[PDB]
Amino acid sequence: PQVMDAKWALQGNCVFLEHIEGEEIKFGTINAENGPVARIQTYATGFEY
Amino acid sequence: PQVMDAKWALQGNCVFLEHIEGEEIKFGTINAENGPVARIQTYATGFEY
Repeated sequence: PQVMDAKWALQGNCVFLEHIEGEEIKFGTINAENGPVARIQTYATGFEY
Repeated sequence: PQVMDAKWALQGNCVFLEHIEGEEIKFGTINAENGPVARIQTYATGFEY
């Protein structure tokens, strides 16, 4: 194509926090990562004689 | 266990002093040495989707 769309990916997050006793476990989160975008030009010249 | 007990040991203390004749020999001593303590914790994390 004239312009190339961006790749996408999904990732998780979590941290192992200390749990003494009876502490409610904290919950993690997810996040999304996306790529860059590229496109192509047209170049052209000629002759006349 | 959650906590680990210390290692123990006995050793004898002694010293050689000069003995001019007729002097009474001096007696020694024992002592007890104990090691360190360690413990183990709990870490945790989770998700809720």
